[PDB]
Amino acid sequence: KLPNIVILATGGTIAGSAATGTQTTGYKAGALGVDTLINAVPEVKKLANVKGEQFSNMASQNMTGDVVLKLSQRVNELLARDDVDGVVITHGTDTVEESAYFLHLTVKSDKPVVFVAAMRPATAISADGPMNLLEAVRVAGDKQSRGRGVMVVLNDRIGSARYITKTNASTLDTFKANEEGYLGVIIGNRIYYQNRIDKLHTTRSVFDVRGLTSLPKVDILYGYQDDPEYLYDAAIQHGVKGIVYAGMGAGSVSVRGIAGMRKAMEKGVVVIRSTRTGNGIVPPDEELPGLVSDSLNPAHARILLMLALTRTSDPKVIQEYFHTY
Amino acid sequence: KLPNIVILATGGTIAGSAATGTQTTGYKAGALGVDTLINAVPEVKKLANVKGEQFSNMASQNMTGDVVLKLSQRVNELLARDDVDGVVITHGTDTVEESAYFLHLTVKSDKPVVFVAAMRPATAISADGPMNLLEAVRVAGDKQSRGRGVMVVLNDRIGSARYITKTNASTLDTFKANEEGYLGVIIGNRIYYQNRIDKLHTTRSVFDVRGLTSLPKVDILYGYQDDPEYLYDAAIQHGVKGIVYAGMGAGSVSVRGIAGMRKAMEKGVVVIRSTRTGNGIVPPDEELPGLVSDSLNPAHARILLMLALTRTSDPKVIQEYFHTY
Amino acid sequence: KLPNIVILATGGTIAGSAATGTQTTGYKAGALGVDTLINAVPEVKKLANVKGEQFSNMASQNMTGDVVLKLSQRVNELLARDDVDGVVITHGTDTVEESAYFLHLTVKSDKPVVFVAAMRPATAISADGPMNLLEAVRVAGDKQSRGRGVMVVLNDRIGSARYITKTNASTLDTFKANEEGYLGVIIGNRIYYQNRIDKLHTTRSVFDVRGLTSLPKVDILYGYQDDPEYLYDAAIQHGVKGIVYAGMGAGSVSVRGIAGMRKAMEKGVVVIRSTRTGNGIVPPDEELPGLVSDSLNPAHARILLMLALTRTSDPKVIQEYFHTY
Amino acid sequence: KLPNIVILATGGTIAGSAATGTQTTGYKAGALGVDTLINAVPEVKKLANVKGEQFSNMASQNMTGDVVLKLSQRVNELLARDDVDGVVITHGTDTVEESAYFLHLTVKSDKPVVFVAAMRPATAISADGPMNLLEAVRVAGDKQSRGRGVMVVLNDRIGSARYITKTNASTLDTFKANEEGYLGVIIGNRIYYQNRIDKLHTTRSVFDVRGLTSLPKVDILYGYQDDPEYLYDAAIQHGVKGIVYAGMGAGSVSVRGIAGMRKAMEKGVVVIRSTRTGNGIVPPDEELPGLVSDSLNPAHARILLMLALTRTSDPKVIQEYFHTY
Ligand SMILES: N[C@@H](CC(=O)O)C(=O)O
Ligand SMILES: N[C@@H](CC(=O)O)C(=O)O
Ligand SMILES: N[C@@H](CC(=O)O)C(=O)O
Ligand SMILES: N[C@@H](CC(=O)O)C(=O)O
Repeated sequence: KLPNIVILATGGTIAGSAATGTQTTGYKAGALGVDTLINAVPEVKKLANVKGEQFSNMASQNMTGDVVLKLSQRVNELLARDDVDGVVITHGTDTVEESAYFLHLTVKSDKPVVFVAAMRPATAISADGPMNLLEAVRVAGDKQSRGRGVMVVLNDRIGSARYITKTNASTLDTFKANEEGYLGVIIGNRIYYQNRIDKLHTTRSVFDVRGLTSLPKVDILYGYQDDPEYLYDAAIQHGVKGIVYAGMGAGSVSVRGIAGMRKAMEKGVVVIRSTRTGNGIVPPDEELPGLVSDSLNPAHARILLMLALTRTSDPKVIQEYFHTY
Repeated sequence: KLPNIVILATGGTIAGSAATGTQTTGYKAGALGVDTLINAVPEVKKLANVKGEQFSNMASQNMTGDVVLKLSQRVNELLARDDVDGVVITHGTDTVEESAYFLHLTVKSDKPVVFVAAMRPATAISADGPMNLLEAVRVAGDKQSRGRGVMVVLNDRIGSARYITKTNASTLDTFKANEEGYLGVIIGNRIYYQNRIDKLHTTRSVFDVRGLTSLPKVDILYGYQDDPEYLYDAAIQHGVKGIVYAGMGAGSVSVRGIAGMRKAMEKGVVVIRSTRTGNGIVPPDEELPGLVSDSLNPAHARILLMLALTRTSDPKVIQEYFHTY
Repeated sequence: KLPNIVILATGGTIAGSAATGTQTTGYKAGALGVDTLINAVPEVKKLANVKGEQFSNMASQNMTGDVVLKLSQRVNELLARDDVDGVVITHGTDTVEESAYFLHLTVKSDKPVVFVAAMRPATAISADGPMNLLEAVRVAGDKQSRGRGVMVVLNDRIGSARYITKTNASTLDTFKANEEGYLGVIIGNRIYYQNRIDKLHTTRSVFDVRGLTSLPKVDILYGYQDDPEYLYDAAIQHGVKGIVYAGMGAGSVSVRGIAGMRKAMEKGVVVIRSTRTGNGIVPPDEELPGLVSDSLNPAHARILLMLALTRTSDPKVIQEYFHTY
Repeated sequence: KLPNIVILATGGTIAGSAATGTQTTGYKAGALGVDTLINAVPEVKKLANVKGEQFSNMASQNMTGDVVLKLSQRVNELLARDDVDGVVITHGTDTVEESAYFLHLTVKSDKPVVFVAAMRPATAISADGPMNLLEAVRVAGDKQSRGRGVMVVLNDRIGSARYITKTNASTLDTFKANEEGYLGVIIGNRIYYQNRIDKLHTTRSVFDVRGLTSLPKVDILYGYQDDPEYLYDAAIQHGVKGIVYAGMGAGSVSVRGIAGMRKAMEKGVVVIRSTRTGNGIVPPDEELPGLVSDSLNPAHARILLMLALTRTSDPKVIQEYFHTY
């Protein structure tokens, strides 16, 4: 027996199709159907019995928490089946780290869930999607891949959903985790596992969203010279339950940001101080408002905070989640 | 014999002083005076005739465009003097890239301007500031350092103001330019120059702010799943002239972001699409609203846009500035 | 209350002492005694009951396998004691990755073994050794540090012995593992664990060298354009049991290298093909002579091969060790 | 209208051809002819009038200094012609940095010379060579590419021959210059120049090898724990004129290495201390034997030393070359 893998498609440049091979604008991300991706790499059938299912077909900049919630619920159904050994999810690069991390916290199975994406459309010269998809299927079907949390596979690398991020606007090697590295790499049709993440996920995670149809509102505000108080006022006004702050340095806040945060907290908004820098630890500091994001970047921090707020409003518990998830 | 260097102090953790050597919260950034920094490294007097001038003493997260404008005007006065060979500017790490890039565009001299900072306070065990300051002074006093644009010096590295960024919340090696590298390095008391930036700066820059007392209002908004339209409404409402968008991937915009941007542009707000990723090129795309940031990250892009708006409101000219500065 | 930590000193720039603070040549690495290091950071005594033991005092470029063997044997004696909770080993940066990886494979305890080093001498301005030592002691005394394999601590980072390497000749942030990241980081006097290495080590390792008094001879030969066959001849002639080849690219071998390798193997020399590149996988290739190093760089590969050859001469078993250690 | 570009083919995995699309051993590097590469990307004809010339067809691990000398001589002939605007050289990845740097020092023209390579064979799924070639042709034909020294183009990046190196055995993104960055990047069919190298090359280089038919013999020896003296004896015995030492840390030498080096120097062998670390400066140290490689890695250092020895045996002049080329 080959493993049985479902390829659950959501869209992205991996399913993008353009007029010529050199073209990288004007084409639609999420134009091609899941079977077209599979038929472009017939080699996948030597690795697994694959079945394509079209979940959606959108550019990932339009992916929304309400859709991601349904994606999570669907993956959980699929993995509950005896005839499904793993799932590969095709997705746009722009917000794959948000969807992936969401599933990392909410999927109740040790079976592999592997997000895969492409920086060049399927019609491009030296398109990356075909090899990226092959590698994702190899990963999803290996018995050694079980219990590792949700994975993001591109460019011969296996990244943990919790650490991996799109570090570059436009390159093929954009997905990196500068301080945490890759869980593994795929070279010469062989998987080499290097690390296991030392964080809670999947079957050891408290978060369960089955039955939910929507999520708490969380917005992200940037920190910079002359950052304005009025954006905190606007967020509070629009009923946010959480604000993630993409702070200067180690979550440092200006006098204007401190004023906005204190206002937010008066209204019961939970504030998380993250960093705009790209990497590293925002340490605890009792003198400043809000909780701290540990090493979660702003986009990951929003996902965790949303999920946390489905369960609790207790700052002590939420802070512990940030240190452990 | 020796070069004459002014050390112009603005604050920062480099001037921070705590109760113990292991302490890194509760202490005040910008507590120590410039002469206390100089007297902690008397070795600097073998490199240069140094003179300390206290420009300000704040944490850099509170640095503002109006103050940076005065800093630029002061540096231009200093460099106009025959008895000043270069300037070293002590500053906080959190927004040094913004202040540095501002001076990179507005300083009308080939004499060296070198920003220097520290991630650990002056009282810390293995504090970095002493050696960082020594290196900055060596750089500022070398004849080979002339004509290179504004520099940021920490941890044995010389970064261009246009490329360097704080990449990590909390580490000593935080300042990197992943795609562009360092202008040079300082090893064994010797400067090794590697690159010259291929962009316009200082004496070849069209931007001149002498006589200005304030700058156009420019805000930065983040891109993420479920990003809200109402933050664009708030910005427009508060009279911004420019919005920098810290976009998903290559400046990709959601349907909500597109609606906010189109509204902004109807009111004459100039929109620049940058990236939240940390690195790389946002390419032109005539199908999407706004201009593109080229390789300027959101913080640098705000600075350039502010300065551009002091000279023009022509999108074609502003776009050209983003490709040349 | 506090853990009991032995600080076992071997030398290195961490123990180096120069005539001035800016000096970085002419000084002797491994000049200062272990108690002088401890007394320079009295803060260590709030973290642990420390005891210094002078094992040696040499520059690490002179460290030899016979000495490393004794170091391993000693650490195993120390860790067998009820009154020792962990060991910190002060060492030179140049070959710390070789000594650390040796201990990683031979130390029969889950108690922490933490190597520490410094790129600047103890007398330098902004010397890194004091903070590095303090961090190493924090790591060695934490209960959470147990069972993680041997660690190398510098510059706020905790590297696994198996992955970490000196990547730069002269910088403070030199120790990195580009593909595998750090096991953890130490920020704000707090340890943040990120990864557990997915390889065999310490208490799950087959390698045991207690009672040995010497090791098999293994040399390292470089791969490059016009590489010569006569260096393989010289190695065979001097009785090597193993050759690690620091190959072009993915362990690629010239016609001359193939000839040298075939000669070596005819004499029963075990050949491992590694890479000079710095990073990544050398994949299996039945067409080429020798075994492959997986992701072990040449220095690590020499250590593993030496240890392997104390137990077996079976190529199949040795190759498996390279994929699992 | 279009620039005239010669594509001069030497072999490599870019010209490699395998039995299936997933295969990466058993195939021959340098199997396909230059016209087959060109015809696989007919899009190149919109960028340039291209002409293929087959210089050789070998795996680059077999490239030799005598062949590289001919390659340089041929490129100089081509660039002397009015009907040649630039040259793209197809080559294997394993030693492209050595051949590229050789040309960087010996090519007497400001016209672009661009080396290009591929990590996956031409028959692979998601092969990189087609896009890499197209980018190389774009770079070679752009007027803005003149006067930049020799370039290595892969994966959307333009590296200087002096800084770029294969950092990873097996990945597509392997070519990096960690401290010096890229000269530029190619994104969205547009070239973005970031840096100019601050070193002597091409038209400003003293090295001229036209008329030479062979080069001085230079070998490379590795530095590691227990490194043997007898390899220096072997090298001396075989008539080397130079030895490059791939040293521990900053060119640090063991007692055994010092003895070998002193022996070599007595026989008039020039010794250059480089580093095995991958990056950074080997600083001067008059106490230790030999000259220092500045930031040249061992493979580059061999190239420069060979060329230096064609002109001089004066240590002072050779050392100055290492600081300026
Ligand atoms: N805009 C695309 C970008 C990509 O997939 O590369 C997406 O995220 O759907
Ligand atoms: N908040 C401090 C951080 C530092 O300087 O390291 C500042 O930017 O002033
Ligand atoms: N030569 C020194 C270098 C250092 O420790 O930084 C050593 O390895 O002992
Ligand atoms: N063996 C090949 C490797 C490659 O081109 O990727 C070469 O250097 O010729």
